[PDB]
Amino acid sequence: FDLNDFLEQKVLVRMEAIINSMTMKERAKPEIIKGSRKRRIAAGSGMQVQDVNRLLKQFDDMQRMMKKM
RNA sequence: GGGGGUGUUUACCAGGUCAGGUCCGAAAGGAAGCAGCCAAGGCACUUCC
Repeated sequence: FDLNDFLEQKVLVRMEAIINSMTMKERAKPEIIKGSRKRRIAAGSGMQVQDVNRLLKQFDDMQRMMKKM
């Protein structure tokens, strides 16, 4: 369950804004994402790292559930 | 080494363009700019000098 699938699914607009800023490797293997990338991703989608962490946390909560069925 | 070609590779660290998103502005409109692509670089093969 990659960030892409998570993207399939008015604040939601900002969630996308943030995923459309990652690379295909990022969208595919989220963990590789750390400070540096975050800095690029947020600033790329006019967001703050927190928003990214926010989304990143969201996705996590999401993936987790998936890995339970 | 240089020119040409082919395959491959490359998050950000003063190339270009800029979906999405952001910023400034009452507006009209300005600004920066991620991914992408183009470009460019790296690893080679080929061909010419």
